[PDB]
Amino acid sequence: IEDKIEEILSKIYHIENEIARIKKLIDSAINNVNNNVNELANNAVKYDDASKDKITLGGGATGTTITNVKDGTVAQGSKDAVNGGQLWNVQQQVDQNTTDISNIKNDINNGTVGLVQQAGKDAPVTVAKDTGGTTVNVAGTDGNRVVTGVKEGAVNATSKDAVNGSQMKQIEDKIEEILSKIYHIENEIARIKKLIKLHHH
Amino acid sequence: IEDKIEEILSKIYHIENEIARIKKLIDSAINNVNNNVNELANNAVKYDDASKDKITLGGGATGTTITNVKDGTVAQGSKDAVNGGQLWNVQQQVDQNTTDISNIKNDINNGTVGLVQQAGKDAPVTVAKDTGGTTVNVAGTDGNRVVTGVKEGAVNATSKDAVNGSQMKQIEDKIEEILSKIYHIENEIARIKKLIKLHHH
Amino acid sequence: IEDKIEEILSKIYHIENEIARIKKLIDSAINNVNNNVNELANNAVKYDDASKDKITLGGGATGTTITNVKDGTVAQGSKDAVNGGQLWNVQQQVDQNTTDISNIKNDINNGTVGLVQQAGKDAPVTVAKDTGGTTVNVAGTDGNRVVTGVKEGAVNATSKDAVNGSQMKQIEDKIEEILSKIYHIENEIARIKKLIKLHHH
Ligand SMILES: [Cl-]
Ligand code: NI
Repeated sequence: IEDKIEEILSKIYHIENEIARIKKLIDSAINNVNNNVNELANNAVKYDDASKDKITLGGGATGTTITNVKDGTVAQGSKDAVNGGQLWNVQQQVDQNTTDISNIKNDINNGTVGLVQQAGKDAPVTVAKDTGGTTVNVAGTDGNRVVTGVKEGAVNATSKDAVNGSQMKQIEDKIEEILSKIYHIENEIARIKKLIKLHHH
Repeated sequence: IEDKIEEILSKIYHIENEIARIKKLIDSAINNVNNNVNELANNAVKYDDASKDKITLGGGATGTTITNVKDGTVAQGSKDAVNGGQLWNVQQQVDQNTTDISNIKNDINNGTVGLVQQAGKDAPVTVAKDTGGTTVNVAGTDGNRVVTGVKEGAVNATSKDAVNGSQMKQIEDKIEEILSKIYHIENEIARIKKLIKLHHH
Repeated sequence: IEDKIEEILSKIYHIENEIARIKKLIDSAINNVNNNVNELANNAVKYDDASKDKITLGGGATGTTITNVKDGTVAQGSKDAVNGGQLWNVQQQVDQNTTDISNIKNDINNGTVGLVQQAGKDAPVTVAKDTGGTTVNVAGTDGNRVVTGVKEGAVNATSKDAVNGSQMKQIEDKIEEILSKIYHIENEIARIKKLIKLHHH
């Protein structure tokens, strides 16, 4: 019976040791799971709330980049996120459209496109050169039109210049000058009549 | 021999105390870690499967909004997501080009841009008015064109109106009235010459 | 007291069974959080580091598609992600602009919009046919202009064709011919007067 009691104290002795062992083991198991759960929680991306209708990214003022996004189907009503390489595809066409539009306007203003054209501000204004046809027609719905601002053109045998009202007035003058001379001539004729009548010898 | 029993019992009492403490540490430590994990599990954004090739946002048929997204690099083949700021910039440009286009068509119609213009319905037509040069040329690949539809231009000393065919004709109808005049006097003169070769008195 | 011994042997056997139970408890509780975490670990989407400046999706080289994205706000400074449907809409507009730009250029180079038109390669070039007025004006900043390349207009009392300098020449050539007759005529008249002077019957 000395041996029964002795046995018991040994058992207790070992139990005490085991309890201390377990204590440290539990302390460190628990602290492990915590650190891991904690870091996951500190790196995981999260829905704002239970509805999951919004994710407000966690980078702060400068915000957060999302990279390695596969190109999203670009179709009517697609719910896929689009990347910068897809936005760039569009930015190229738009920038082209912007250019083609500027190039048109700075081509109409400086008159290098259209039927009526002029290469430089001091240049011959040309009307439908590259095309053919025999006729230019200036009439409109109010009727025919006067063509003004017309500087007089060369008057020779090969001239294609158009002529103006001053050049017409000049002609008109000659005519009246000549009708006058002719009238004088007729007078001069009447006189020769009377002289052949009235003379004697 | 007798005291040993008593001493064993106090040892048991403190052993039993410690087992209680441990059981109580464990329950609270694990309950705590299990909650943080639960919250984490419900709220975290996830990949659909182990390929990580897809994220189907959990917001139901309405979808999820992702925000505080940083400006993805807008470059060829970029894989950064792009936000609404960046799409808005393109959209303005598109509205810019769209509204550029519409107005270019309207004005070409309205005759308020280019070399030839006309403010309104009964406004005068102008040709190259804000530019220089001293020549308008209507020759095409078929050669010189007849310019027509021209209203009769004023005839006087400073008239810069072109002359039409109704006018040139008139001038000619005066020349044929002069040639008539000369024909008459040519005959009168011939008749005078006979009278004078014959008279005696 | 022998009853007391076995009673103590017994409670010690239970303490030992209970330390065991506790070692079982902790292992299965800890493994349980471990699995639940490792699963979270492998499918949660992750921030790259603690700044949360970047999420590099785990899809590998080909990438991750993000789907079920709700239309983001489109407005200056918006940090909402945007989806394929949205890019599609902008893409549609760009396409329409692209076509209209090219359609416009082609219409200019064909002579079919504006006031100066020509519905056919060998056709009547028309000026402001559809609108009205009575004025075409070709005067720039260098003053008035010489309209050239003008083919010989028709000459009759209803013609509305502009006449060129070569046709003016005809007028001024008849004119001289008139004067030459008038000159020879005047001389004949003087010859007649001097004849009436010296004639002795
Ligand atoms: Cl565009
Ligand atoms: Ni006589």
